[PDB]
Amino acid sequence: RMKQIEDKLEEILSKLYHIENEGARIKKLLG
Amino acid sequence: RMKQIEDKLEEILSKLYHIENEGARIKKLLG
Amino acid sequence: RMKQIEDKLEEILSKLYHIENEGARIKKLLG
Amino acid sequence: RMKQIEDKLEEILSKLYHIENEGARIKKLLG
Repeated sequence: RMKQIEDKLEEILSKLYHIENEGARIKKLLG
Repeated sequence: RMKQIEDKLEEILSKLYHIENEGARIKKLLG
Repeated sequence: RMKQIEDKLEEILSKLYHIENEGARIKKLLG
Repeated sequence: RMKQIEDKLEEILSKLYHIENEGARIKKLLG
C-alpha cells in the first residue's frame, strides 16, 4: 500500500511544479 | 493509519486542482 | 511515527487554504 | 517507507512556502 501513496505524492509534486510555474507566468506578466 | 494518509493526500490533491483553476482565471482576467 | 506525518498533513492543508485564499483575493482584486 | 513519506511531505511543504511567497509578490505587484 506504500506504492499507492507514492503515486499520489508524486502526482502532488507534479501539481505543485505546475502551480509554481503558473505563478511565475503571472508574475512575469504583471512585471 | 496508512488509509487515513491516502485520504489526506486525496484531499490535498483536490485543493491543488482548485488552486490550479484559480490560477487559470487569474491568467485570463489578467492577460 | 504516524502522528508525526499527521502534523505535516494538517500543516500542508492549512497552507493550502491560505494559498487558496490568497488566490481569491488576487482574483477579486483584478475583477 | 514511512520516512520516505515524511521526506516527501517536507518537500511538499517547501514548495507550498514558495507558492505562498509567489502570491505575496503577485499581491504587491498588483495592489
